[PDB]
Amino acid sequence: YPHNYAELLQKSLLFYEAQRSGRLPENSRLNWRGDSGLEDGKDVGLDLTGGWYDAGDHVKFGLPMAYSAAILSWSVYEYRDAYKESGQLDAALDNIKWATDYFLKAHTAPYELWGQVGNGALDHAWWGPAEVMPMKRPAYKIDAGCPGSDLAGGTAAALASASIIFKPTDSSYSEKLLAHAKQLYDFADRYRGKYSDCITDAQQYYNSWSGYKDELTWGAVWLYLATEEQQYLDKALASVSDWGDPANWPYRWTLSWDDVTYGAQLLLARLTNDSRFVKSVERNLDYWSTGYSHNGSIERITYTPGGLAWLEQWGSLRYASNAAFLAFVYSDWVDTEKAKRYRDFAVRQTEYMLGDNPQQRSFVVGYGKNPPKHPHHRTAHGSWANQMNVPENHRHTLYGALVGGPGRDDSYRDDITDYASNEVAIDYNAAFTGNVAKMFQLFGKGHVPLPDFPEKETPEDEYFAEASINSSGNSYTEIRAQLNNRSGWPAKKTDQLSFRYYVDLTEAVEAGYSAEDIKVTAGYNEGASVSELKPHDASKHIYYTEVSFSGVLIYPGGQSAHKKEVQFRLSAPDGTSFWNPENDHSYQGLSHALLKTRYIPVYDDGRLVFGHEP
Ligand SMILES: OC[C@H]1O[C@@H](O[C@H]2[C@H](O)[C@@H](O)[C@H](O[C@H]3[C@H](O)[C@@H](O)[C@H](O)O[C@@H]3CO)O[C@@H]2CO)[C@H](O)[C@@H](O)[C@@H]1O
Ligand SMILES: [Ca+2]
Ligand SMILES: [Ca+2]
Ligand SMILES: [Cl-]
Ligand code: NA
Repeated sequence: YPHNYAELLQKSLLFYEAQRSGRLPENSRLNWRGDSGLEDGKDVGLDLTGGWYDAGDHVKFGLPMAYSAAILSWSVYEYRDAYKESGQLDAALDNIKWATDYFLKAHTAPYELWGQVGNGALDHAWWGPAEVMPMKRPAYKIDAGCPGSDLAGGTAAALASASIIFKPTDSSYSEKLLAHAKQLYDFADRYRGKYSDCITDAQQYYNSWSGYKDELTWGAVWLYLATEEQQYLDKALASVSDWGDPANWPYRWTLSWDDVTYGAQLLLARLTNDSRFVKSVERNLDYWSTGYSHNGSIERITYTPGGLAWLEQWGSLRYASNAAFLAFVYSDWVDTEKAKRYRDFAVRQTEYMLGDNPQQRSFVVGYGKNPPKHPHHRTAHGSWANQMNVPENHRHTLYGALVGGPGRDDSYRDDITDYASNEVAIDYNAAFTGNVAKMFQLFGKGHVPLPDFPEKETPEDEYFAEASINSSGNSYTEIRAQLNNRSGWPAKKTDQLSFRYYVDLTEAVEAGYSAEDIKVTAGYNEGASVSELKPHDASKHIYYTEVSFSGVLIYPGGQSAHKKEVQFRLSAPDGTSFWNPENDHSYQGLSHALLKTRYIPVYDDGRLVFGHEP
């Protein structure tokens, strides 16, 4: 595949745009995304709309969201020129601002931080697009009486790092970001505890495995980078004495949404040259790359036979990407032999997930050779039926998403249900996006992004009636109809859907009868009103019945949710024999089997959205 790292960077940022919750801007690039989560915060009296969905679900998990914004801002801080020359800087700022705007909303009071919207069990029990979520979406906070030093520190780091990269183009927004970062850090430092002991739902999805000591250091050093005030460097260095004996600092994991030790110590190593941080950074990157020498033995992470540095079963590519990013940053800082080894490690790991692997395929949706087609992602899939296997192929392309990827033997399945292979998440793409920026800097000379991209997707049929003839006679026709909302471009809730069923009364008028003599009556009925005949074209004796499910919510969210049924009969007076359905517009092609028909037009709030009128 002929790699284009400007296009890749453009796509990775487009994944974050696909993750947006809230009210979307008019110039949104993704026509298959619409407004969603508009009631977020209403249970607690607050506007908590916006931010990112975490993954293929619709929970806004504060700890990985803060981490993702912080790492995204970190790469803009390190590689601004790469973002600039690839044409992606405006997009990178716009996409980070979506998350930091949400943190500002969530940070309502100096010592209060909304850290989740959405309940994991309620959210994940339902498989459908964001715009038509039917369930309650409770909001959860930390505060001084139930704190969260990890969540609060990690969010302070996101605001502090973002404040740096926003200062050149929007200094008043930068000042606001920095003022909230200082308050959140004081919150984190003064009111100590793991946020998942207070937003207990988070224990089941984003548990604070490592505790908060790492976020305390991470927040303080980002505040130092963002202010150059010595007090923050001292606080960072003081917080490191709670890491204990430097000889026992962990080195067998990597930078991750839960453990930012690896980011903090790398930033402190550059600021201090203190051998405690240098050695700990090098133990970690040695372990990930050529092996960590005890002089006795060499200790090294598992590698797949295809060359992927393999931490564990879930989000394997995310881990190798996270490590590659630390390796790139270290390798631009210092001039040691290890810088070259780590730089080569980082490139090879990045080349693996871009296609240089045994599956001979890209692991970035919508990029490269044979990319994953079935990422585990509700809105991109576009189910109308609350089923992961309906439809059998995704309705939309989740461009830029890095999937979980292969197992330890390089095995991989492009399957919507295979969470290990095909999970996607904002933390998966965060360091990865920076790695792409660096690939552009190193190898992307002359790479330009895609113009006018993405093209708007052409919708399939979204609103339509399937209909069949119950019975027909020389004085009546009786119809079975199911009015469908299978929308996806974007999915939309509709509680004012209607259809019209048209007839030609020419044979009636010739027999001495008129529209007055035809009675329209409902039989089995899931909530529609059926009108008497109304004229469509009086000169030609064309009439219709308007069948309206006014106030009935219909939406692409399950087998019953997406359709409503009504059976209705049009009857001439008993004993007459003129009635003739064969010249009736909406009778055309109907059979005794329920089938979509283009001749029963469908209206939403009075607006024609499907089908043909006479
Ligand atoms: O406690 C010290 C030990 O730490 C180990 O690293 C842990 C990280 O600190 C922790 O953040 C990570 O949490 C993972 C979690 O295990 C996983 O289930 C979830 O999906 O992602 C989290 C974030 O990546 O767990 C690791 C491993 O336990 C060191 O590896 C170890 O050497 C050290 O003793
Ligand atoms: Ca932590
Ligand atoms: Ca007729
Ligand atoms: Cl349903
Ligand atoms: Na497919």
